Amino acid sequence: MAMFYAHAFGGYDENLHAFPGISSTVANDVRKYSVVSVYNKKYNIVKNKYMWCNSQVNKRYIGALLPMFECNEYLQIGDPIHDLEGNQISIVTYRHKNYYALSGIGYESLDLCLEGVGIHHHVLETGNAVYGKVQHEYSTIKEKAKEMNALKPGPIIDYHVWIGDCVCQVTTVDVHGKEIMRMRFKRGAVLPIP
Amino acid sequence: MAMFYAHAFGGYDENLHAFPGISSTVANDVRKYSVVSVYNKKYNIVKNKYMWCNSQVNKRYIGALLPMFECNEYLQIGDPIHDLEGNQISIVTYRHKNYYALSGIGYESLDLCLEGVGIHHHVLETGNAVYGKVQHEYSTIKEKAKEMNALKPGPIIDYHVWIGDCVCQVTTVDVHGKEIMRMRFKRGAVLPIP
Repeated sequence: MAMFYAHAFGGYDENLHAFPGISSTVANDVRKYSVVSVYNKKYNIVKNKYMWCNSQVNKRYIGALLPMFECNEYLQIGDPIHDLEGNQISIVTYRHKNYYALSGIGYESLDLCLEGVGIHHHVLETGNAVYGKVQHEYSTIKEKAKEMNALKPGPIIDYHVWIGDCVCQVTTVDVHGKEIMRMRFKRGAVLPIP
Repeated sequence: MAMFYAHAFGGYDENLHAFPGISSTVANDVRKYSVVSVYNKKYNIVKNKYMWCNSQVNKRYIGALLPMFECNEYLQIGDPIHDLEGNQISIVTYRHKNYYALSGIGYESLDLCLEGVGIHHHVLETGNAVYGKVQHEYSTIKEKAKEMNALKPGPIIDYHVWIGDCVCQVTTVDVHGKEIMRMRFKRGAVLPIP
């Protein structure tokens, strides 16, 4: 049937479909599921809140907002995840306390050649603003942006992913921390906790 | 009360809130509206399909997925848009045949400094694939991605915005046309028609 290999265990295969944490012989759209099963135990998919997950294999970044299900049991990487019809649709990859990512074709995504740049992930505090590589209170960020607005932009060297409860954002910065590009995804999410 | 200035008429003010085509003294979240009015006529907001609009002022790119209402009348840039309670919420900015953008805080947004780079917008044909700066059939694109895979990535010089009716994507390319980075949004949209 369908194969699912875990990047954490060396399973990355550039000729297979790639999603955060998985290389697979199939490309399942996991947005539709509301209930999944792990070892014949059912779990509900969380509504309107997701998990930003990424694997970094070779020099390639594979990041996306994924659905997540709530499970009080401890699950381990590679545990098969099934639909209610007995088909394996994914494998356990990432966790945030009792939330477990369902990896596959999900919501907003970021694919990037990591050659010559870095990438960093942050939990965005509710009410905080972002400029470049930092978050802070709105008025403080307004000043930091003003101190930086004069500079000439150098080349992108770093990506910064900001994961908040209402919005997610991606910024790029030069050597000084000046913001080159900002992108916002209008979805709320959490980051995995290793 | 709230002021709205059209970028097309020289109205950009960097100290005001910036949205596609608009500088304003207020920052209205326009996602919540299902109906609007212009000159005592009511119009419905289209569900689950949006307009990717942008203004480019100074060297600043201001792009976003905006809600959009269906109106068979010809409306002009700057025409006030109200809610159904008499408050002005926006002004007319961009049009795609009988669709009119509602500019403000919308869905996915891209802010970019255009220093040393270009940005181009494309209608993504349903069923087509993308590599870097081009779209074509999945088979032709998969060949292209394979020819290009050997190249070492260089710094980004151009951004490409792909607006499809189920998905929107932003890609970036270096001087050899190699795709450096891609972001995907799980929303369908159209582009304005000048």
